[PDB]
Amino acid sequence: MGPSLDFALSLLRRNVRQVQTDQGHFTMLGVRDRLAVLPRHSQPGKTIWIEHKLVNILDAVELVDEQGVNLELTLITLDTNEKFRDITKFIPENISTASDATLVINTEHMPSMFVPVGDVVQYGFLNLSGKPTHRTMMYNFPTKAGQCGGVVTSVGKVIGIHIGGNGRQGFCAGLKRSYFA
Ligand SMILES: */C(=C/C(=O)OCC)[C@H](C[C@@H]1CCNC1=O)NC(=O)[C@H](Cc1ccccc1)NC(=O)CC(C)C
Repeated sequence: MGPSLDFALSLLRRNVRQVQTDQGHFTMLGVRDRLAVLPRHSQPGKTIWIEHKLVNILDAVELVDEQGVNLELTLITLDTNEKFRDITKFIPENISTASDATLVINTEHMPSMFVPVGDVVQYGFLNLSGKPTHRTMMYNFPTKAGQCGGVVTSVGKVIGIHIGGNGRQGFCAGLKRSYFA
């Protein structure tokens, strides 16, 4: 097996989970220790369903920038014995572009799904169903409902979390390492 396929499969196995909030089905990225990230609009409560069991959420942090604008990410600390394989070193220090990215989705409805979204470019501002949102990137792929939380990936790097689309193109919140420090 090749190194690209090995990386995404290993991510799927060790770090990318099927979850459900009151808002419905999402892919969750497990970053390190008890720390995971979801799209903000998933609105995780005091518990979240994670693959086959209800998990207590110990804390939730909605990320905003300096201007107070939505970044569309929520950091959650889970009450579990597992520590996620630590993938922070695959997350760039700054929000970074990629060629030929792959979007890795893992939901009950869309399990272990690989979507070849193409190149990922800087986008910046996005209007997200009324909510202004900063620090996003774009791929010209017609992403759909159900794929939020999907992990944008390329050459052993974890660069974004899928957050929306307009029927023609798709948008991720960009990842930087310092959100997980
Ligand atoms: C991901 C969440 C989802 O499935 O829930 C809606 C039922 C979704 C992916 C989108 C849908 C169409 N194509 C996609 O890639 N994201 C959203 O639906 C965004 C929902 C949202 C609403 C209010 C606040 C935050 C997020 N909205 C969009 O993708 C629409 C445009 C970016 C404006």
